[PDB]
Amino acid sequence: FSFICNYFKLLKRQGPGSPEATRKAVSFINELTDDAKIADIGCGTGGQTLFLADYVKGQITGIDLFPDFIEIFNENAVKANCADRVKGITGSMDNLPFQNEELDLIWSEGAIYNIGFERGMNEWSKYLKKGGFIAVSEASWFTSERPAEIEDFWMDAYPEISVIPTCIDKMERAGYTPTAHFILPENCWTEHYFAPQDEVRETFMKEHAGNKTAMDFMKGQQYERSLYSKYKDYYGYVFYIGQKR
Repeated sequence: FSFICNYFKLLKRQGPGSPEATRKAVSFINELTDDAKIADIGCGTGGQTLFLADYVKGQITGIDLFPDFIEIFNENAVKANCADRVKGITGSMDNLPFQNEELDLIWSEGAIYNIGFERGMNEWSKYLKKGGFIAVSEASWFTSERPAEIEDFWMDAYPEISVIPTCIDKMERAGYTPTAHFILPENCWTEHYFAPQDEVRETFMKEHAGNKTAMDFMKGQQYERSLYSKYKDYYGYVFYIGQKR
């Protein structure tokens, strides 16, 4: 749980996605002013955060469990002349540091740990203002049944994975207007998630030859890719955008 996160500090992103993907998500929320308070829960290194900051106005707060990630986050915000509005702090997903009706937007791209789609939608809602938006990319099914292999893997990493209708149904239950939903372009995995893991893949080996667990980790990593190229028609990330009623 430690060493994992340490290897990810090297990548510019800890999960599928893309500028365009984060951009098409914002195209469904209402314009915000510099006064708007925004929150990216599970921001990680802030890869998507800066993409977001580029398309909206307001003050953004990044929140992640892993401090090393936040350390880089603020460093990236500074290197990007915007650490005045975009700030990062450690905290937990199930105990957010906010107040009722304080936020205008709740962003989260399934990065760094999780607490169940259903659970998040309800708990995070009391922080969002009325008419405020919630946008989150979540792994889901694209059909009513898939082969066993992909079925099992997911049912062992994140069992609350489900068909899109259920996700959309949980939203309305949580008090959201299902504004929009859309599947992240296949490129969000290959180019923007797997590819990056390549540069490092080489020197990672030399750097971690003998280490036994380091190797089991890689196989695990190379197992997602070979799992995606094989079943990408049965699953993937889906961006959900809903307005609090």
